Amino acid sequence: NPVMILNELRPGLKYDFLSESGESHAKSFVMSVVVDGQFFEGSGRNKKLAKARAAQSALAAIFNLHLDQTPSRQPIPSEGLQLHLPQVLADAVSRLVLGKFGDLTDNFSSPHARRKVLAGVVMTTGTDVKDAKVISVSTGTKCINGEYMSDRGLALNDCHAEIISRRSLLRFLYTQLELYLNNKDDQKRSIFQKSERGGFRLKENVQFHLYISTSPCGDARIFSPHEPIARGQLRTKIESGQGTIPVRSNASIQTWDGVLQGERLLTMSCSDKIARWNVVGIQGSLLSIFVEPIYFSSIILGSLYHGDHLSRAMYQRISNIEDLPPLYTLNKPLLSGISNAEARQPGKAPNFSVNWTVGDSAIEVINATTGKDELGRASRLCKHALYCRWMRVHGKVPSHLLRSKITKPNVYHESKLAAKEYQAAKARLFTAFIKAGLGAWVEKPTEQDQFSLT
Amino acid sequence: QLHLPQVLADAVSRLVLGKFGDLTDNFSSPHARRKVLAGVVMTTGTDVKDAKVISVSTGTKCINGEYMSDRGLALNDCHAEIISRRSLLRFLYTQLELYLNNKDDQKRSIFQKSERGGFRLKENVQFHLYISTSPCGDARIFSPHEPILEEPADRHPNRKARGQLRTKIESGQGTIPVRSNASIQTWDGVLQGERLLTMSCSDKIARWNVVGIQGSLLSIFVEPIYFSSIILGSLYHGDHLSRAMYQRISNIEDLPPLYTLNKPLLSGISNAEARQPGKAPNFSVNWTVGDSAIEVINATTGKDELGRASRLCKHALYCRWMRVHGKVPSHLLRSKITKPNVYHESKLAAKEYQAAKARLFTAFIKAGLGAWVEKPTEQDQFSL
RNA sequence: GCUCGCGAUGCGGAGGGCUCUGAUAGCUACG
Ligand SMILES: O=P(O)(O)O[C@H]1[C@H](OP(=O)(O)O)[C@@H](OP(=O)(O)O)[C@H](OP(=O)(O)O)[C@@H](OP(=O)(O)O)[C@H]1OP(=O)(O)O
Ligand SMILES: O=P(O)(O)O[C@H]1[C@H](OP(=O)(O)O)[C@@H](OP(=O)(O)O)[C@H](OP(=O)(O)O)[C@@H](OP(=O)(O)O)[C@H]1OP(=O)(O)O
Ligand SMILES: [Zn+2]
Ligand SMILES: [Zn+2]
Repeated sequence: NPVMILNELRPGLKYDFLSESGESHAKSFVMSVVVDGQFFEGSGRNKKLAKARAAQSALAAIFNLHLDQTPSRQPIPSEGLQLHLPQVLADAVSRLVLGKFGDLTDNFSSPHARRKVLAGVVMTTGTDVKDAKVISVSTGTKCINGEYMSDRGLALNDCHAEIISRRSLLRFLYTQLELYLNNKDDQKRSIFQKSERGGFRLKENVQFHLYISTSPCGDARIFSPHEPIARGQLRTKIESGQGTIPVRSNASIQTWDGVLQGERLLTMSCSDKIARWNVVGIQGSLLSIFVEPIYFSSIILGSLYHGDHLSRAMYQRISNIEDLPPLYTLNKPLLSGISNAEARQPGKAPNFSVNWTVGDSAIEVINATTGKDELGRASRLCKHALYCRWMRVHGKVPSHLLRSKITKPNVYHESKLAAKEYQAAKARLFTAFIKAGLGAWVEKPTEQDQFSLT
Repeated sequence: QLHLPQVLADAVSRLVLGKFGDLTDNFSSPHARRKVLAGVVMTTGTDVKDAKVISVSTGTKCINGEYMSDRGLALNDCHAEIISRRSLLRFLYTQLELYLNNKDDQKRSIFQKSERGGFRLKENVQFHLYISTSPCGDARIFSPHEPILEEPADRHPNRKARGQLRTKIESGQGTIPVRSNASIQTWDGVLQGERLLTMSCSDKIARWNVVGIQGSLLSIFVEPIYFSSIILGSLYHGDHLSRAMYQRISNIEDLPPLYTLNKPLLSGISNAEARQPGKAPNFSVNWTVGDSAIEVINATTGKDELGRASRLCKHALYCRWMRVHGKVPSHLLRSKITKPNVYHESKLAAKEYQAAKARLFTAFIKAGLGAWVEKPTEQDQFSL
């Protein structure tokens, strides 16, 4: 027990009750202790657990760590140890994401903070804790239903939270480029530099770290969390709320006018999409035609972390990949849970994907099941708007800086196909997953990318 | 003594009570704290003397969503009558191993080789289910209280909610209908807070009334075994129970042979079991005949108080099944279907039982009564 | 006979807070 040992070691101790929240199931408590002058805190649905986590924090800092379930450890990053310690980094990103989300919901008061899954991207420029800047914040645990998909790319396909935070990341990255391609003094303010290998790369020691409030659906979550000691397949999401199911690598694919008869559009799980990001980067197709591939250095799970299954889900299950294009590589980022893991909350999921990016005034609330915003308007994150920002970029970029020949863009899918190298790394990932025996990525019909800014 | 239904009813109630008290220090053990008793007794001849208690259990609760095991070590449903059947399965494997011990011993087993292949029950042996109350789902929900004998009976038999398959629902009161909009749960989804669905006990007892009570693994050895009577200690409503046990699905057809729509005797006792005051215990005790003493499982974890798996979980029973399998000649098998030694698959080797299950499933679907709700199949894939 | 909507009175597994009793294991002070 933590409070037992903490109150025998420093018996002259007094804990403090800060605030509460929620009602019914939803109820969250923060308790803060101060032992030897140093302050600590912890969180849980009842007061005794919040105090227990504060006591655990005090113990692990001042004295030492308690007898720990070893799967709750952390795989270290690919090449280096350069942003403080893994658990301290992870706790930092948890607090930062929660902080900005509080700001965006008027300190968790606003009706849109009633979320089931929180995700965020944070950016680190260096070792100092002061170089931390929250890049985007997102919630949501649902997806567009088939009959609300737009052939014009004005409706959001996948509103799962971590996905929405990646798309917000993309907005931030495009704006970073808009900053670079203006007053030529603003280029030292940018996050980018001109790549010697042509195009654009990132300044030294600019790291993006991913935080999800839970283990991402799909393969990273298929375990019994109360008994550690197992196939790694691909899974599609399901039309009924949250959850995923395996694929069949040999049968029959779908259509695009098929949400009107029987055999619908499946959407890939979040663990599979995050392995995708760990091979082809996070910039995606169009943005690759501008910048060198970008990967995350860390992944932080606020709950349901397990080192073995997370590791399998993020990179291990595609060890067998080879023939990686230049600048590409299978990304083995930092995996780490947190200390005060969030607790399960039985009940249905929201129909809303709220999102936000640094520089934006307020959040944006999307109806997940329709893929458009609360007032029927297309998002700032759907395919069409991202194409439009990328077109703003293509206009300003000198053509000798491009990473491929796309100086005549008309439609979305063709501009996508203009990334030879990227789509090559894609094809390598797909054959790596098939030859691994795990499945054939469900390719969404091309007919929703057949739009232009026309 | 050739019985009227009451007689046999009051008898089996008496027996299961007495056995329970014997196991719990004459109802003085702290493990006698219960809201729902339920047992199974055997008869071998119409005389109050030669008929004995196979199992007894207690419990009102089901496993938490995040505690379910991919190794078949946790117990999901511990409503007393579900646990009582699982105890009966333990007794059935013991009786098989008694047959398989030697030929002098075969004489005392309740099975015999059967003409169709495999084993069958000896004539004049049969089983009786007792429950202190009515099973959740369709035989209770509409009147969870005693019938006021002034009050006749259900005055809206034809409401669409009569006979619907309903599921227990995690962190929530009551038994929810299915609607044939029966989108099966996922594993990752349940871990992330989607609530865990478990078919209601009247639904399971209808299922045991079409496919027997031995499940698929045991059916690979034994012609299907059905209850003969269902005795309720309280809340007995004849019309609701008769609907929810067999009558719902009297539209069922094309059952595999030896399977049928078993319509057992339903009876209430003479004088009801009285409401137990206090909080409902979160544990469930279980006892099979020929056991040193009770076992006590925490309902919300599906494991005992020290975290060790139960003599009743999927895994324990798969081990029992494997013990008998290794001793049953390939000629005495009721299915010579080879399937890999992993739990889900081994179940699949029971072709006839899976057929009769599918027939029951469409019987419920076609009656307008919704479609069954399987567990995330990720649960049933393991080995030893 | 039902169905759907809206009321109303009731019936049937989670979470949180407090109060009291008992036992356990440590911890002090005291004579
Ligand atoms: O972040 P997501 O919601 O998962 O969206 C992605 C993203 O689509 P957009 O960038 O057009 O919004 C991919 O873009 P790229 O990585 O290629 O840049 C696209 O990839 P494809 O070009 O392979 O189609 C993929 O589509 P798919 O599902 O076919 O892999 C699609 O996923 P969703 O359809 O789930 O939104
Ligand atoms: O009703 P229970 O006593 O809880 O056990 C049953 C039993 O599974 P086990 O005997 O392996 O524990 C069923 O299997 P059979 O005995 O009929 O072969 C299984 O059904 P399936 O075989 O159709 O999977 C069903 O679960 P479900 O129907 O939801 O999958 C499961 O009941 P629980 O789900 O409540 O454990
Ligand atoms: Zn997801
Ligand atoms: Zn029940």
